[PDB]
Amino acid sequence: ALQTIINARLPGEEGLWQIHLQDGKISAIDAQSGVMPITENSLDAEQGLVIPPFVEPHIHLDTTQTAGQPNWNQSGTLFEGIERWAERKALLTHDDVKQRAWQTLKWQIANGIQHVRTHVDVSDATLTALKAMLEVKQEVAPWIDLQIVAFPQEGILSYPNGEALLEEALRLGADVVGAIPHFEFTREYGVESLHKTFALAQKYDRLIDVHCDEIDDEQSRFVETVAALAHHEGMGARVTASHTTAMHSYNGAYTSRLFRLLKMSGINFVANPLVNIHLQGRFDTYPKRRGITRVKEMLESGINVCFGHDSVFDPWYPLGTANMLQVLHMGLHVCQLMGYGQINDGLNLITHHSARTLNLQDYGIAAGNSANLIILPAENGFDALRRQVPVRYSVRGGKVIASTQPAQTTVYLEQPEAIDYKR
Amino acid sequence: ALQTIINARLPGEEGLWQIHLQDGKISAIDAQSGVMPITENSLDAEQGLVIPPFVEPHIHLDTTQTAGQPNWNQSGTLFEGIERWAERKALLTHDDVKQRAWQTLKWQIANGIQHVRTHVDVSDATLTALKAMLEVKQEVAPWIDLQIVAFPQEGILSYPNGEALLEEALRLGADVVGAIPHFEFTREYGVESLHKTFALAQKYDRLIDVHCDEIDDEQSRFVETVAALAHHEGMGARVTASHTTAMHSYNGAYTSRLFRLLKMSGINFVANPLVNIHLQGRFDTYPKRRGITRVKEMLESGINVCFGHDSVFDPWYPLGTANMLQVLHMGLHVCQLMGYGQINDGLNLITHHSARTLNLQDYGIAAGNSANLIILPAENGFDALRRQVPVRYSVRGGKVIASTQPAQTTVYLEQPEAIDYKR
Ligand SMILES: O=C1NC=C(F)[C@H](O)N1
Ligand SMILES: O=C1NC=C(F)[C@H](O)N1
Ligand SMILES: [Fe+3]
Ligand SMILES: [Fe+3]
Repeated sequence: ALQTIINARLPGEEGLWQIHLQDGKISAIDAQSGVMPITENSLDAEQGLVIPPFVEPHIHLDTTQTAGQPNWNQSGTLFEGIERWAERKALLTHDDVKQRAWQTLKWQIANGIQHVRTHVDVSDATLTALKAMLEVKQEVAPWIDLQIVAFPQEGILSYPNGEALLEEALRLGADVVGAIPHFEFTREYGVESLHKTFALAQKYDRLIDVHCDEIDDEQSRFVETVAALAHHEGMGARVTASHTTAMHSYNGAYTSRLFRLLKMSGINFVANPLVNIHLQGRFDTYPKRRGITRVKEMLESGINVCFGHDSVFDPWYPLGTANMLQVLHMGLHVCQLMGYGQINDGLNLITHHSARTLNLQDYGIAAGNSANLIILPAENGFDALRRQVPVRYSVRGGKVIASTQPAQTTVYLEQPEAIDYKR
Repeated sequence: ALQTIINARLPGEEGLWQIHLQDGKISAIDAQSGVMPITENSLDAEQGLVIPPFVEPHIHLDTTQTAGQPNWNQSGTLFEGIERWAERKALLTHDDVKQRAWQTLKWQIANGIQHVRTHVDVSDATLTALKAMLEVKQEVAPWIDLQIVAFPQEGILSYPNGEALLEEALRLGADVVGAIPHFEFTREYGVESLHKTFALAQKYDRLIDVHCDEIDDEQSRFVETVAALAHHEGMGARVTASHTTAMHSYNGAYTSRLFRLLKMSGINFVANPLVNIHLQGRFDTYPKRRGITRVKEMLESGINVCFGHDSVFDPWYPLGTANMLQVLHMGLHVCQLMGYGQINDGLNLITHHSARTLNLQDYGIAAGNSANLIILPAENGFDALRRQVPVRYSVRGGKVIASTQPAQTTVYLEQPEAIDYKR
């Protein structure tokens, strides 16, 4: 078994490092003063970057791989997406869900993702997808720690037996309680649905992840209730507000007032760049707003924010290979986090910040932690992002679970020349 | 020498095709009714997509690889970018320019780009970069047909001897006349600068490519003068309006009136997605506009529009590997061209439409044309875009000038499994 990772670069650190492994855990981390020789039982990072695993804080594995079935989302909006999904949800089968979820999970394993939070639509009396996903969770455990959010896609108060079905999903084992206040029939149902969500999370000791204000409506302010209830219950670390795209349209004075509460509450935020740039701004003609939440300001204020892929070939997104560096690339551009340091520090948005969002207790390159880490063939975060590098090796429990032999490009000039796009 | 390309898929066509090569040209194209066997002198496309070469209609090779030298563009705006570039322009040397231009050109060759239009700043009495680029043009000719735009970065009427320097650049051999009306001191200088640009293009029989209305100013309407002068002179095919980002902010009534003229004029449009999403919207707080020109509407109206990378690690853009599929990916998202057919047809924005913009006379997979083509390991445009595939082979004059051995990804589950991200 592997005993050491050598010649590793670490974000924010100078030089090279050696990571000693023992019994599936990291036993010690020591700085090197030069390049170490390879040897049996040593995985050579070759001066590449070593980081804890990529994380997918927000994806829909029950809907993945279904775009165009039975119809396509023509308008490219959240609302038509839900209608198209409703048509597909009526055709679900146990095996159908497991096969599609596993297809995307394999792409995630290949992409160095070892932690995934999937929402599963529980606005369905049969709970077909949830039952299938609970089995997938057990099956994929050796490679990915999968969290399941009981997501009441059609509302808690606005769907028949919505609250009972949400609770049934928790009794069956869902890890996180979801909600979607802006989709409820009225603002009052939206606020009430959040009180019910928090009560269920406290009753069952579960996390919370709300699809919150995913709409270009400057009056959609459910995020303040999510943060206030979390603060009141002293449970911010266990709470996440996904999307908050309406915040892109708020006036600045209200946003400033709100930010004090967001920071005090300690709740987490997920932005989904690939899907948000596609679904938001659809009701504008020109100019057209970007529609991503206030990521730059959250980072400046010390509010935990991270990025999710959200959808992979489904009603809300026709593309994707479940690649977090690609999600990061889109977010940095749309949010204008284009300074050198902002880009270089971008990896935090798909690693550490996402681990905090999932309330992970065993994450990071530190002594005592499980030996879960990935190696990128790049010098730092900036380089990895610019070149959209693959994951050279993914290690879990001290064993290699995925590897990518890099592509080899040659140009035939006066003589052949290898091209690696580096400077 | 290669005699045939077999098992090729072609955009918009059903089945497989064989492309016969003779004397460096395409002699004939014949449909296949099944998979053909490989043999010596036959390049097997392996049911991948064969298209004419990618094109880069807008890049700055004189500024490439200079980001942060001597200072960084902190605000991420066009205006500070020009100031930072001015500082770097004062430090230019002949060899400096040739080395950096060649570095990016090699990445382009590796990425299947055989046609490139580079702007070169001629607001410089020494014309240092232009002299260097004219040599690079000759040196890179076996691999890339490079067009040089004499670009008066600091204005024609607003810079000392600007008009004389612009004409001197044409007398030295620049292929295209540039302008930047929105950067001139006054609207009147902007309009007058365009009359001077057109007069020079007719005097020397050169093409025109104007950095046009690259500003979030709803009153920046220099595009109507570019189109009207082209229509008057009957030279639309030879004229290009780059950027036109102000069009993102125009009211709809004026835009509708304008579109009639744009179509009648026959001029070309270049949008630069990676740079536009970064530099535009910088004066908005929230909501923030996207700032790309009206690409979707141009396509619906039959107006020729295409995509450029614009900058590769320079004052206006800190990233890039000169990859056109990556430029296309950003443009489809920001412009909301996310329908299946829109994404699949996206390749036109980086191939045929760009060739028209460069007024190319020998481009396309057709009998009689030079055997210049590339092979993508994908089933169609949608697949190539979704998976961001590399260029498997680039063929020029019937010879392979670049090749990429694809990466190999494996996940170690109960048994090893190859992952190609396909469905
Ligand atoms: O409500 C939603 N359902 C599915 C999505 F992909 C989007 O995150 N929002
Ligand atoms: O005026 C400009 N100079 C350089 C750029 F990259 C941008 O295209 N605009
Ligand atoms: Fe979602
Ligand atoms: Fe430019």
